[PDB]
Amino acid sequence: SGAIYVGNYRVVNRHLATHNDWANLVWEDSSRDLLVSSTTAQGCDTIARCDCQTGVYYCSSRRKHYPVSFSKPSLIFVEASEYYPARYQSHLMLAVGHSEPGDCGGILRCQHGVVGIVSTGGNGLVGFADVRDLLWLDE
Ligand SMILES: C[C@@H]1CCCC[C@H]1OC(=O)N1CCC[C@H](C(N)=O)C1
Ligand SMILES: [Zn+2]
Repeated sequence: SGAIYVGNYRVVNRHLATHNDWANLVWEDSSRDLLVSSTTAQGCDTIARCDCQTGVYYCSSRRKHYPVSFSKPSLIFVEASEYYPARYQSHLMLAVGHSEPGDCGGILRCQHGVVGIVSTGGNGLVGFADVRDLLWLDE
């Protein structure tokens, strides 16, 4: 679990969104595993606007942060799960690292701010849904 709070927006994994996220929907994209909902309180986070390919992410299943090198956002095949059929997920960045069920929502950050959130795992890999291209989160 986990979310990004920026301005009057809450960014979560689409497959973990709650009834309240859907009742306050701003934007969602099943192909990216993202959903953004509106909040009444001002958020705690700032978004990176950069091309970093190294950063640090939080892994809840180990209660620790790990440094990673990750690929540029791309279209990657993701196997069928109880949340989605087998499909290509877009704007996804892979890295070698630990990720198990429950780790989705962990934040990946670089020196410029939040880069994205954990969205895929298994096989000694961790995949992150990029948010750096969503410029409207800042306004
Ligand atoms: C994080 C899990 C670790 C063990 C192996 C499976 C890993 O699950 C996943 O990669 N997904 C399940 C939830 C939905 C994700 C998505 N963005 O489509 C894909
Ligand atoms: Zn950066």
